Amino acid sequence: GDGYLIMCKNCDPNTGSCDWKQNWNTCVGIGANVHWMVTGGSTDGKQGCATIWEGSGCVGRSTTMCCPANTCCNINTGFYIRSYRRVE
Repeated sequence: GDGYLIMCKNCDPNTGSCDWKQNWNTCVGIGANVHWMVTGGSTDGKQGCATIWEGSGCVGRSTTMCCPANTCCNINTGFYIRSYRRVE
């Protein structure tokens, strides 16, 4: 339960240290075993989506990647990923 827009090292916040920084409308840099956006029931129905960047500090190439609410979503792209900023 509880809304959130965190991401994780595994598919499971129970057994993986997910980062609980704010992510909504911020240029957050990521890496190091982090490859799962595991998104909560924030607005249960309303997916969480992000623009996700190649660069550290949201420069470089990007994807815009969406996933539904209460869904564990493995980030693998056609590039390395480092930053993101949400979009919904």
